[PDB]
Amino acid sequence: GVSEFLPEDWKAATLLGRIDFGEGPTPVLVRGGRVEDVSKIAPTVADLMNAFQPGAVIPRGEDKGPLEALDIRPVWEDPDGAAPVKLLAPVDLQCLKAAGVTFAVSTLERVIEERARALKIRTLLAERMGGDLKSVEPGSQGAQRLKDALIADGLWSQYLEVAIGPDAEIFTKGPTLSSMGWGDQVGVRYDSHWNNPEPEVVLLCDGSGLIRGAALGNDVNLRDFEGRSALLLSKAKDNNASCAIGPFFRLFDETFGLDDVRSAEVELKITGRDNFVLDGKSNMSLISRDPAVLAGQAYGKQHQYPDGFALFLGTMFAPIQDRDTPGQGFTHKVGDRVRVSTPKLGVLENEVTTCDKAKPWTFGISALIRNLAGRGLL
Amino acid sequence: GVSEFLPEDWKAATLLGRIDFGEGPTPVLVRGGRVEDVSKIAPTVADLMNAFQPGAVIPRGEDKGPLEALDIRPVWEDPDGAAPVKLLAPVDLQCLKAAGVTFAVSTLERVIEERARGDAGEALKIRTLLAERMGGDLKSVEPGSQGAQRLKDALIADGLWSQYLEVAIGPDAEIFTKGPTLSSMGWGDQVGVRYDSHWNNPEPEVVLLCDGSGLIRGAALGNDVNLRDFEGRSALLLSKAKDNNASCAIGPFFRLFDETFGLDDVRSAEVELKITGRDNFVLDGKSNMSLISRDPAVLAGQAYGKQHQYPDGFALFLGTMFAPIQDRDTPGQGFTHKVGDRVRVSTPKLGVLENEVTTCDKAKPWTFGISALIRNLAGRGLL
Ligand SMILES: O=P([O-])(O)O
Ligand SMILES: O=P([O-])(O)O
Ligand SMILES: O=P([O-])(O)O
Ligand SMILES: O=P([O-])(O)O
Ligand SMILES: [N+]
Ligand SMILES: [N+]
Ligand SMILES: [N+]
Repeated sequence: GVSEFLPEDWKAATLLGRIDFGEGPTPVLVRGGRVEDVSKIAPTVADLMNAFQPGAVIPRGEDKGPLEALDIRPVWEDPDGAAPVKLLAPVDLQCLKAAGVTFAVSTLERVIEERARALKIRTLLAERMGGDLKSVEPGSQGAQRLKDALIADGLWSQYLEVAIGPDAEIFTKGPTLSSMGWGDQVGVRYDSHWNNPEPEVVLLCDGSGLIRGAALGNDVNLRDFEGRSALLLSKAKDNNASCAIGPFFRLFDETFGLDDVRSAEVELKITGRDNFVLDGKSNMSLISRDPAVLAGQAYGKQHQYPDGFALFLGTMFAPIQDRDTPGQGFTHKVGDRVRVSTPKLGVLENEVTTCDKAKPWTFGISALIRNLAGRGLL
Repeated sequence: GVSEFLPEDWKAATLLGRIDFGEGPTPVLVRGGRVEDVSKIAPTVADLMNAFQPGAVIPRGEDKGPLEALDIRPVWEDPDGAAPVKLLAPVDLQCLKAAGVTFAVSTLERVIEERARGDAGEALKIRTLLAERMGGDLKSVEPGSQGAQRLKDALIADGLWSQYLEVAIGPDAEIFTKGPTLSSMGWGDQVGVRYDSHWNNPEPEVVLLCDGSGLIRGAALGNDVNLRDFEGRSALLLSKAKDNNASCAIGPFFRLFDETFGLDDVRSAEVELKITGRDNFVLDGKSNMSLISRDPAVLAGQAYGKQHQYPDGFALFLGTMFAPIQDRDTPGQGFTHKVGDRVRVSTPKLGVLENEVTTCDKAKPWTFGISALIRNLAGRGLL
């Protein structure tokens, strides 16, 4: 069932992704429900977005027929890759960037509720800032007053700095071409004991720093590493198969735009072999920094991205549901299936294993170059 | 002129890098003091390293003449790029990785900036407390050992523990992405400090070249341009403190390991830092790689393995050996960059990496990425 991970109105949508039809990764546009191989128009997704700015007509690629007729199978049904067609992550040459601590209200309230083990705390804090904590504006003067009041209470932390300060937390999620897509295995380090998915929306940005579309993401996260030291953030975020993006980027058009991202309800479901089930659901409406503002902090006068970039927008999901150890929260088991979904983008589903058991990352930039050159696409 | 930034024995060395002769980036070897265009052997440095294993002789490329005869000029003598030949960063497709707090002088200054919340005006008082309290304890254990665990417990009981000490002496080194692939500056380039940073510094380092099998192939010098006010405000701003336009420099070339040069030379390298400014500030200092807390091969083995691969290879900054605190403008306020600063990182076996500092917004933007490289190579018939 291919149709089950697509947006509800996907035949009216413009989807952009990558498919291996048997000869290597191929940029595809899905329009009118039909797949177009656009590799002769541009050999990569990054190249396509740079060749056709917003507002430009993208010509038609080679007809590959209806999308739901392609024999696409996920890894948990097709371990050996018997399928004649493989769906890939919809990024290729883009840098993989991620924002974190973008939902500042829940960060603040979790700090307060940890201190309370609350009314008096929220009262004095809101009066120093000059308004309700639910209205905190990161990087504002009210946020500076809140910062100082929190330093005075002994509640300040480096996480609150990126929650309400002028600079958002933005980091490199993984190397270019290393992302997993729909139906792939994702990896948690074998030496991580406390880890979780992070259900997110991922923006697609072109080499001019313009937002072009959005996909779902799983920012696989190793809590025990980051908890020992924030300087292990990279090691908690960037390992073999630790990034999943997909199934397609949905491009902005008459049917879909950034305002639909701004109000998207993102759902998470984790299903284990042990019959564990976890559900979580969170609205992008509560994000404390606008997606365009986050993109503008990643890209501007002081950082460019000539091949474009993808940007995870962060999450307010908290992995506090106990699984097997009371008090310590969630952690993955091998074989967990993780679904991240939202109606306008479809469903990103992956299966969890450890980083050493997932297939190694072998198809890098040089591998792509040789593949594209051998096909005459350059 | 050109020999001033090369190894003292450079005509006997094997140097690997990238030059634009006027048609685009070209992998080159410098052997016998002569430049070889090896683009017909492999179109990129990353491909060259994946095609020839360590110890295998790389065949001769196309002779381009003596290196010192090429009209190579740095940006402070050629601001508009009139020179017909340009030396580039010696990396192309490699990921740019960096290790942190591998030298005790850096570890102490990280804890100081953390306690100051990135405020340079607080550093003097905090340094006065912490240098005395923690002096001589960091290098008393091997990182990741049982001894290091007992030291951690002592420091926690002292009220001296920090998330930076966790990566200084714990089992997991701090390794992060310094910048995107193809974004590095090289010798003679401008490097960029963010214009909204007011507490920043160069970070001289030795940079390993590793291939797609994780093997260490050679070494270059590096400058990990760093923003203390950003990282001090929050370690979650590490990436913003490290990764901005033109914030990474590697060069002048990678010296490949052979009979004249090996990892043991990397392990004992004396590195010199010189900073000069338009205000006639001068800083000059030296330190030795033997002070590193984790062996370079151990750092490379933490970066690459069963849980992270790098099919195009990677460069690895080994960690800064300097943390400048010399007062520039105000007594007790320490150092920060000004536009026009010249930073020279040098060691006898590798030469000199020299850059001119400006702000990120004034440096030329990063425009030549992966697609540009692919198009350039394809158009030259090199694929
Ligand atoms: O290219 P857009 O119109 O989908 O953003
Ligand atoms: O807000 P900025 O300085 O990250 O653009
Ligand atoms: O922790 P640092 O040394 O990478 O700033
Ligand atoms: O990791 P660094 O900041 O010492 O280069
Ligand atoms: N588009
Ligand atoms: N920024
Ligand atoms: N460091």
